[PDB]
Amino acid sequence: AQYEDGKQYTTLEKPVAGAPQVLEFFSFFCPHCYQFEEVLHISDNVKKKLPEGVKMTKYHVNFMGGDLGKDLTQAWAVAMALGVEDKVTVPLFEGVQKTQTIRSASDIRDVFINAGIKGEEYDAAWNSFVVKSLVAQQEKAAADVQLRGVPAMFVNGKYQLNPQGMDTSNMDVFVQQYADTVKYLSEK
Repeated sequence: AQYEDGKQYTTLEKPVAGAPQVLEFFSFFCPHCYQFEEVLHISDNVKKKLPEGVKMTKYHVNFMGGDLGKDLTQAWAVAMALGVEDKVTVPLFEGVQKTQTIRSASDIRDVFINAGIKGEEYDAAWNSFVVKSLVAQQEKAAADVQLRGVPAMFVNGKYQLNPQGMDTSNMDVFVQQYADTVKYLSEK
């Protein structure tokens, strides 16, 4: 066939029930994640080709960057709760990987302040049980799917994107192949 298990995707031996329709995992420490976000705009291009009625989920992971890695997972919970993902995603990536000015939780906090979230608002979120359970969700979803690497995308708790099996000659062609694969798996 044109799409084949083990080629553009793999199938989970142990499917996950009730899983988000389109579930994406990343880390602000993850180099290809930086590319996916800033150069390729993967999430964006997938959304553009998803049918609708389909919701898209993106979670941060703990297994990169030790202590700061966990702080970043809590900060992404804060971002999700306040709905400011699209204001902090780029400066977090650049702060961690480009300028390397993010070295502590306080530095993560500065990124939100500069994006215009108020201190009071951020610290209240940070400390909220609503964020606590939001951190729990991120961990549970990753734990559910045997996650040892990012970037990662899972469709319908059953399929996992396999970007290694797509052409990289051309970044535009890579993205469309990637998005079309998500669409295909979506309709499966």
